[PDB]
Amino acid sequence: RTTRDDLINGNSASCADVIFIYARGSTETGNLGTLGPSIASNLESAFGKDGVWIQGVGGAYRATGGDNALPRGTSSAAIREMLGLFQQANTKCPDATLIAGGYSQGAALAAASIEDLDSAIRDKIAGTVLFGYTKNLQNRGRIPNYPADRTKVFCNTGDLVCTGSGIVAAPHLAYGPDARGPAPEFLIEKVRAVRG
Repeated sequence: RTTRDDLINGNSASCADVIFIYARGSTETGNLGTLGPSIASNLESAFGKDGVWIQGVGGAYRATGGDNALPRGTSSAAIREMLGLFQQANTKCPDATLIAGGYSQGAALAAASIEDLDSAIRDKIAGTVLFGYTKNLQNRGRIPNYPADRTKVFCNTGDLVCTGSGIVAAPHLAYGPDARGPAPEFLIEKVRAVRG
């Protein structure tokens, strides 16, 4: 299922304990793309269907490859969309622990949104996973204003976007195994570290 809108569709009276907001890569389908569904099913295994809400970033985020060249690695409209989802999560479910992730342009989008987010909401993001992080070199493997211990970057050797280039090479498309194992493992561990 490449489209998940659990947060938007979800009943505030029955909020999940964990809300995962994910941004897909450039040109990917639905609002989850290729890696999101794998992370989602593993999160559901750990917390149960009603325990976690999967929300892809859709709406104004068109994941247009051309936008990788913009100052922040994505458009302003896209950042506004993801910021709005974090804000919707915060108001719709005040007590939920948040977790985030992004692939490619979605990773830049995730870093940009997190950097601009109000500190009170940003503190709620227990962990963030970034695959093929387009701003890896520029940001020194960090998300501005967000702790290193809550960040996990998956950058393959030979994935040029991780070393400052905009070229798409084979290793950029080899994150499947990470999304199936270490990425959700990291997210689960970080959520459990704060929620017990």
